[PDB]
Amino acid sequence: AVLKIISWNVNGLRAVHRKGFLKWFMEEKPDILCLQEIKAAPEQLPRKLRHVEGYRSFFTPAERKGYSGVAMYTKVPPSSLREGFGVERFDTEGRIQIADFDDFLLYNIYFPNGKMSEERLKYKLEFYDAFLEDVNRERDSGRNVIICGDFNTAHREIDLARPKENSNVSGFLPVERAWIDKFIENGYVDTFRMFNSDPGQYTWWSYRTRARERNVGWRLDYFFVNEEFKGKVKRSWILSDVMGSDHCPIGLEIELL
Amino acid sequence: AVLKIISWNVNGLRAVHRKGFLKWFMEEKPDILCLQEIKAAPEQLPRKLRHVEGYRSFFTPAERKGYSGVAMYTKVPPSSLREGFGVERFDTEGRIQIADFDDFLLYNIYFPNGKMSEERLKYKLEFYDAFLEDVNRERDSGRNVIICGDFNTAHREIDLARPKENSNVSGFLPVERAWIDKFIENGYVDTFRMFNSDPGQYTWWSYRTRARERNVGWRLDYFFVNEEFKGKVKRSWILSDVMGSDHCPIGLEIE
DNA sequence: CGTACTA
DNA sequence: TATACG
Ligand SMILES: [Mg+2]
Ligand SMILES: [Mg+2]
Repeated sequence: AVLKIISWNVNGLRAVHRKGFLKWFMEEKPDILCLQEIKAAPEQLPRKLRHVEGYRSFFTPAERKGYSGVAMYTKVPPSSLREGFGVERFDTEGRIQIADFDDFLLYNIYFPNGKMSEERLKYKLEFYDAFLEDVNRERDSGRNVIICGDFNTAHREIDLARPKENSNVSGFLPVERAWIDKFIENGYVDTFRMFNSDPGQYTWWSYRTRARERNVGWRLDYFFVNEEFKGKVKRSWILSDVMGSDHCPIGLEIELL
Repeated sequence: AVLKIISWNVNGLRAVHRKGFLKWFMEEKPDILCLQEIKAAPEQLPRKLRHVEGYRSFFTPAERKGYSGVAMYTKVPPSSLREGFGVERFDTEGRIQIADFDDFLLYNIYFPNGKMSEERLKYKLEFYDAFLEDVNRERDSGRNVIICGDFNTAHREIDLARPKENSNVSGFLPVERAWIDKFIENGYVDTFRMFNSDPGQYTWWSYRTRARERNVGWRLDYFFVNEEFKGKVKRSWILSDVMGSDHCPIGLEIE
């Protein structure tokens, strides 16, 4: 078994759908598709999206309508699916999908964006904390984990185009980058950096300035594995030619069974 | 005393502010201003709006941020300010302001818009019902009432430009007009219709089609009084030259 | 069409 | 620059 996972902040599932999302979905082989920021409730979605031939679909919308929300399409059915950490305020924004595939638990997370206010930045860092405890608790019991999605933070100065300009901007705060440091220090690997040391490798670009054309950008989307499972990751790349969102999709291949 | 009350769906207080709301407010000099669809929380408003020289301000925002909300500016201070009917689902949308001025209670209400879904249309009609019980309970027990704001419904075919086309559109449903009938039947007067019998008199126009230029429009904003208090209403007109919103302001003068 | 929220 | 509800 050589399995394939794609992660992508679509910035509106209905939006990408109108830009031919389904056609690209067939174009690819993905054994599991993780989507962040779908901005919809299942009922609001066209039937052709709700049900894709060969896939079982799961949707976790935010309580607040048309905001946040994550989704998962899968070819192999999961054992179970958890939708929160067990903390009321964190579970209701539709940012969490934890899917048991026996071999590994798959974390599909849309991490909070801090840019908006200092009030919301607090939420982000406490989300991070809630996240670590959760992933650790499961890794502690011996389970392998794959963590994907939009972390809303570039880690190192190489992970974005304008590091010096943005050191005061949320998404590159010292307190934010310090957490990813801590996160990796807890026994988790940035799967992308295992195979690629080059700068200029980004996953998000600003719409406001037509940034993507320059390739001025940020790496905000990551695949992480616990180091114990590190041996089984064959590929970790950035599908940076796929359009339709301010993010591009990212891919992981695992060698299994 | 001759007392002047203006009611207006501003369609975003911040928005009209940027179109010079305060300058009109200054020039018109009303004794009480009632505003609907403020679309803001007090914290989000510029300080120059939050407080105005000579006026005491009250804000009732919806729980849901940047949606609905009503506001009141007043030169006379009230004995009380109730913000709901006592029904959880109706009180959490910032649609209700009831202000005691001794002589009369002032109702500043932003009635729900039904156009969006049948699910929300249910809410509207149940809002109406909650509203009647409330206004009746107060008047039955000897208080005079002034009810102003956006009712989101034209009453009669004269109250809008395209009645036949819109008989299926929410805002002119029979279920809705039947309620205003019931409402008036309960001893309340459409103060505007006391002084003006003419058609073409409207308060809302659609943005989508540049309708206001034609004067294709609907009368959705009303001043109502209980008939016992009817004698004290001197004027009830439509300030239809004041721009900045899809609604225009309406005015009442009392004694 | 236009106001607002959030990214 | 790019979902909601009037
Ligand atoms: Mg986004
Ligand atoms: Mg409006």
